[PDB]
Amino acid sequence: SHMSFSGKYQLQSQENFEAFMKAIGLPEELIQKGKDIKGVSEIVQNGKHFKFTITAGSKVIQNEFTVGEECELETMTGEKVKTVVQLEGDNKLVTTFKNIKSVTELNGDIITNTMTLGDIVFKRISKRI
Ligand SMILES: Cc1sc(NC(=O)C2=C(C(=O)O)CCC2)c(-c2nc(C(F)(F)F)no2)c1C1CC1
Repeated sequence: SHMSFSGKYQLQSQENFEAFMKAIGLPEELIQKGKDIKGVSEIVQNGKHFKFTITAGSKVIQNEFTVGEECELETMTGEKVKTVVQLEGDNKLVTTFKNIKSVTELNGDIITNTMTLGDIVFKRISKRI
């Protein structure tokens, strides 16, 4: 699949922000401050190479990787983890770090980011701007 993920996406809605952030051990102060922030996240894709600028609550996280190659991803807790991002199907980026299964799916202008920890499904829905 050679689908382009490039764009700026405005967060529309999210489910289980607080349950997820609590499950990852984010300090309560940051959870309360960040829970209602609906920012813009950016993806810059060049072939297999990706640069993500994610607005997640009160944190901005920058991650860069090439699909299929070992990368070091920065987590919400500030911890850096070694992992690999893969292309799944026609429109998905999939990775697994610190017992989280992450799925980034693009459907036209709608991006769905799903982070599954135990049976908590943290889902973010963003729209291209
Ligand atoms: C708390 C979040 S949120 C999120 N990603 C998103 O929220 C996205 C969008 C949004 O703002 O809705 C649009 C595109 C991705 C990541 C993350 N995912 C990846 C990936 F590479 F796996 F996609 N790398 O970091 C993280 C963890 C700290 C890491």
